Amino acid sequence: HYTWPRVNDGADWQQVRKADNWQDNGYVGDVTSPQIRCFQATPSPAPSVLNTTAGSTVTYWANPDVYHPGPVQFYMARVPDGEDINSWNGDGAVWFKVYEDHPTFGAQLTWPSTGKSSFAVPIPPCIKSGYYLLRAEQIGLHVAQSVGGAQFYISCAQLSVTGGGSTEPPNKVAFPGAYSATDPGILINIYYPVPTSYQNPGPAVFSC
Ligand SMILES: *[C@@H]1O[C@H](CO)[C@@H](O)[C@H](O)[C@H]1NC(C)=O
Ligand SMILES: [Zn+2]
Repeated sequence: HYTWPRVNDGADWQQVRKADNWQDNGYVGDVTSPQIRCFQATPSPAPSVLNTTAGSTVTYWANPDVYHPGPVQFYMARVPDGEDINSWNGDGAVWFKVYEDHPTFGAQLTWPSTGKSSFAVPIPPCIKSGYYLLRAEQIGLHVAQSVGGAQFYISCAQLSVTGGGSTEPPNKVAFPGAYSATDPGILINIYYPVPTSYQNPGPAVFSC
């Protein structure tokens, strides 16, 4: 139970759209629901935007700290030049993955997110300049052996990216749409038998 309330030096929900779990630190359990995107049953803009440049790093904060076993992943979606980031919600297949972590294999799985509050998110240096939505995600798999058991902790930040390139991320996906309740990385028993491989749900990470 944790939220993803801030980016860089900003305050709670300042550049981050207020997630529906800002009070209860709850999670999203239905990969077909509207909340799977930005944890908002009804889209609502964040009061501010975070300025950053392509090639730099954005720090996404979890509160208190990620403690359920599972992967952390980040996605981005570009706002069209003719739209306003305060009212563009990222409908359709416009999201591309920019980061994902992998567990370490042994008698039991260890995750590189466990106990961390600060996460370094790399903004591809080649993507086109413009406003973007940055989706933070952590999937808790401690009771994911049954359909609908995985627990999604999400939020979306509003960014202004300058100095980019002209490379367009291929195979973009939608939320909902990118995940299936039976994906091997979502419906899984991480305890027995201990997995020796792990397939992160969603598309491949985009790299320049
Ligand atoms: C962020 O960039 C915008 C331009 O889109 C600018 O208006 C704003 O002042 C910048 N924020 C600051 C002061 O860092
Ligand atoms: Zn929890």
